[PDB]
Amino acid sequence: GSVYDAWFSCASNQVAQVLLTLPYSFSQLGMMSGILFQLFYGLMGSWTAYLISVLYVEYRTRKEREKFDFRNHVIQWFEVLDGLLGKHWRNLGLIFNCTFLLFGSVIQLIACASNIYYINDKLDKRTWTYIFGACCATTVFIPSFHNYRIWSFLGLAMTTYTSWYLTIASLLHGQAEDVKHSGPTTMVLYFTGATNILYTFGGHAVTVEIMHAMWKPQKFKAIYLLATIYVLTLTLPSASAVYWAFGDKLLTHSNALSLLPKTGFRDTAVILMLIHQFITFGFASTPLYFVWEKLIGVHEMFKRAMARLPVVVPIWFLAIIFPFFGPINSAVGSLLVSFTVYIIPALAHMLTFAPAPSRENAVERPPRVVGGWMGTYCINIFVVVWVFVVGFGFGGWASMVNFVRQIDTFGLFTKCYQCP
Ligand SMILES: O=C(O)COc1ccc2ccccc2c1
Repeated sequence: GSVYDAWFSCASNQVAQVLLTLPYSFSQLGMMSGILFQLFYGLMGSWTAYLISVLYVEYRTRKEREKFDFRNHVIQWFEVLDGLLGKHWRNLGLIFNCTFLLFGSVIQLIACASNIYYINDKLDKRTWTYIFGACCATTVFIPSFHNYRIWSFLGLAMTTYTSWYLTIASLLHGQAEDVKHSGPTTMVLYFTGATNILYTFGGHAVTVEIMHAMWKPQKFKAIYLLATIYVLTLTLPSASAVYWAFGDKLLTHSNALSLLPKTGFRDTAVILMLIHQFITFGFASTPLYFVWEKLIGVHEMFKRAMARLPVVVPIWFLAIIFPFFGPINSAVGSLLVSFTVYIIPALAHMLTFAPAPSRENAVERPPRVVGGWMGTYCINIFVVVWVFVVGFGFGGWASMVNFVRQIDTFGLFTKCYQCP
């Protein structure tokens, strides 16, 4: 409803599990490179979210001027792109967005399986993956997740507690005499960490879904920027402290909770993170469930809910076969996020306002602080070029080499991804 709910949603849906793999990224990038990449990608993700908001507002105004009703349904990103640029862009956006959301849900299932292992190690991470895959498949019966605001302003508290626990525990533990702090050793690890940060920031393809619930979506531009600033405040200290403490040992420990000594605070952090990803999975899979039902023609509950199972099976199977907690994030970030969250929105923004009449009669001009249309187009071109050459090319090469390396050394359907 109000702007506060939107801010909470943006701050809680921005980081779910990357808060635990961020120190692993730092162990590959180094302190300076990691900090610079997080800040640069935070700014770039805020910019892309602003572009997505501009496109959503433009589409909504273009439809209201024609007295379109929408029959009270969320205007999904593919619908906006269809109505604003054509059917080919509809297909492109739909495919990329749905694939990224499916892989993100897989990522949350893997994160839950990995996290629970550190409260109860009596069962291998694969058994935990089975159990939590069943628990997540239970979410099919839930129609939607937009209606809930508790799940936002509680998940933000859980993320804040986890980040501050990481920071304080790392600072108190202190680095041992045998610690080592090696910066960039090989470009593969460096670009894997950079791609993990890229995955961390950007919006996670849920911008329009966090925006439809707002009374006045025009303020989302600033709301998401402030939420990103708060998320940076959360992530920078935790990652920096965890790296400063356990430098060069995080390379083989993707999860940051595998290193810290077990205690009541660590158990609380694990429980809160599990409860946070159990809601992030739902908030990321509801969009997939809606599109699945729309394609199969079932969308208009037990009979309808049972029709959502074919969406769970790909998610449940993918988590089991590839439990690679850390490198999966880099792989998805380079292959899917680079297009889903950065390149595709920028290209859509450039094409939508390319025609002169469309640019002149737009709902709102870009801010003069960013140089108006000229500066907006320059920034969009830079974002596209950067996220392509580094996010996709170098990032894709490094992330896929690392993923194949994990497959080589641990195999498929591995019991432990890492239990040193
Ligand atoms: O691991 C991370 O930082 C989080 O990733 C994601 C990815 C897609 C999402 C889609 C919807 C809601 C939350 C989402 C979180």
